Amino acid sequence: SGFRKMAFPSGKVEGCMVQVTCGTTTLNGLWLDDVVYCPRHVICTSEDMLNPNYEDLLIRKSNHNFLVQAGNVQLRVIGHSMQNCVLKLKVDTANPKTPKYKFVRIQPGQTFSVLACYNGSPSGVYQCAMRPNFTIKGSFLNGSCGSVGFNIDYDCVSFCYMHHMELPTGVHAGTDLEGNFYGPFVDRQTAQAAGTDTTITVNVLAWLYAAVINGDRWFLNRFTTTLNDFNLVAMKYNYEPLTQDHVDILGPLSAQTGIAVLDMCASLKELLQNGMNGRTILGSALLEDEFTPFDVVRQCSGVTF
Amino acid sequence: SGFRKMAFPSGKVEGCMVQVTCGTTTLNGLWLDDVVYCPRHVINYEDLLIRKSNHNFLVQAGNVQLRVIGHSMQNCVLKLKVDTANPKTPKYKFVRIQPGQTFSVLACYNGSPSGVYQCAMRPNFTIKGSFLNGSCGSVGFNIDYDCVSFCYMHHMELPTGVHAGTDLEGNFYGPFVDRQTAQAAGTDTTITVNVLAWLYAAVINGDRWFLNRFTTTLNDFNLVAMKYNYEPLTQDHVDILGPLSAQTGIAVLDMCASLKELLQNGMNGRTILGSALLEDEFTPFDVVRQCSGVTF
Ligand SMILES: CNC(=O)CN1Cc2ccc(Cl)cc2[C@@]2(CCN(c3cncc4ccccc34)C2=O)C1
Ligand SMILES: CNC(=O)CN1Cc2ccc(Cl)cc2[C@@]2(CCN(c3cncc4ccccc34)C2=O)C1
Ligand SMILES: [Cl-]
Repeated sequence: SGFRKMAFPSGKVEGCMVQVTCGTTTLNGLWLDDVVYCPRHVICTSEDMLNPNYEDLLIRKSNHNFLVQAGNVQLRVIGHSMQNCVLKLKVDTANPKTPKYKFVRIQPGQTFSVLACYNGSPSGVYQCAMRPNFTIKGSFLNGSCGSVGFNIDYDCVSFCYMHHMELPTGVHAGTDLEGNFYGPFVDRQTAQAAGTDTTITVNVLAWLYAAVINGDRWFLNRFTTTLNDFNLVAMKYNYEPLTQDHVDILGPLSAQTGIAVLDMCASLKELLQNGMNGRTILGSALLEDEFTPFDVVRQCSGVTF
Repeated sequence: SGFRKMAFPSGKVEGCMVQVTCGTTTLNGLWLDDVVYCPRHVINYEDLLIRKSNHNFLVQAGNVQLRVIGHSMQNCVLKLKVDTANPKTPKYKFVRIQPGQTFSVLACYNGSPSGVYQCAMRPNFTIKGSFLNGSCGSVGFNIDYDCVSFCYMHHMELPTGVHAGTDLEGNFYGPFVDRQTAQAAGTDTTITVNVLAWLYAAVINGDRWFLNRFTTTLNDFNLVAMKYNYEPLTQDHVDILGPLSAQTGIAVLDMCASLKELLQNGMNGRTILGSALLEDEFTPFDVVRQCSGVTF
């Protein structure tokens, strides 16, 4: 019993964190095999950030301009290249602690664990989701750039995020491990803001099924809804449109609890209209959207209470 | 910016988790040096233990079987002497925590870690964790510099869905026993010093809507707090909140008057750090560490 925001064990990722220093800038890098991946803005000064020409800044660099530190040992850089917004530093030593890994690009609504680091040293681990506006509500301070987001499936670490910047509203933006940003953001100090955020409907529904699995049914009603009528109401509360794909993905949870997806949708409609009236669902006074249908199946029991 | 419930990096603890099987029971063990620590319920425990031999205990570390060469009991924990010392043993201490203090839990099943989360020892000595059958022997810990302080070992789930366990010396937190009997968690209270710390964290992150021009005496605050099932705030708590009071410029009794108004009038459609409830599972030190960048 119980339902907590759970992160993956971070050990396999801790063994990859290194410190990258280029001139006056110091941030984090991910050491996998003989390559260290880090944000390309490590070659930038604060002035350069306004309109940086990365290609022109990088051509002026040699290998020995980059200092890589793994624990107390200095790694020697023997090559360097740029791939989108990520800098790839070829080092002389392969990481003996390299896990089985993949680089995956996630979609909004997907969750992942973040290992927050400063000076190549991990300080904390937390779970979060890629928001519909492509930002993450993280906890990052100056020096956390290069911190990574990941999932662990069996013994394989799937790297999905590298931290690059903080937006004016306090949210965070970054890239996949191939250097492609999530969202319409640039690694430039431009007037850029996160788009209006929305609630991840499929995730809220999954968490309502998790509450039913843990023995909470007070929010259920005798009503059903069409998918179209649900979306007209949901849009009014800044909820993401629920697609047929989302309904298909919610199938196993509907079968396990015996509550059809469109009947759970009718409960959500009523929850939005009424609020909770002094009640909580899984110890929360708000509707939680950072647990996917796959997270609920992973954490919750196969037997409903 | 941002404020999340953050756990310590679990790597140093992952390298210690093993699977312990004794007959029909399979739970988790903590392998430190040549000893494996696990709940004694894996087996009148003195009479049950005398009937067991070393080879009855099956210990698995990854894909390798560890050979048990000795066994002893210390309170509610079983200590299995094994043939191999753990090469991944970190610098460690066994510490007993007090209610209100927080820690990270590495939840395991079959000696394999599956997740990490942060939680607090409730005033009623239970933890609101996320544990399924097979999670017994999962451990709670803090990291300070390079030393892992083990503070909790999971034993059981109570009828309300909350969890109970021991320190690493086998002494239970709370009035619980390790057996099938009628036991329930006592009435719980809110950890006031922790709620105050989290209000200071909201001010640090730019949220001041809840502040007012008022102050309160410590006694008047406690009379109000006692009515909302809040733990009494002591002078020690006020002293511990000193650094956060100095950093934000808001006196502890000034922040207490903001909490008093939130308790009597609610939030009124407003949230604090994305929460519609007053959060009590961040200590004053957790707030300072998350808003400073302390690494391990
Ligand atoms: C908040 N931004 C700034 O003050 C200036 N920043 C412009 C800027 C523009 C583009 C890019 Cl790709 C990087 C950056 C910086 C690099 C570091 N960084 C940060 C990252 N994470 C969390 C932070 C928390 C506090 C302060 C800075 C943080 C940035 O946003 C710097
Ligand atoms: C809920 N408990 C029971 O039904 C009976 N339980 C008696 C019992 C008596 C003494 C002791 Cl020291 C342990 C125990 C059990 C052993 C495992 N365990 C559990 C622990 N965590 C999470 C669980 C989730 C679901 C079911 C069991 C869980 C217990 O409390 C089992
Ligand atoms: Cl995805």
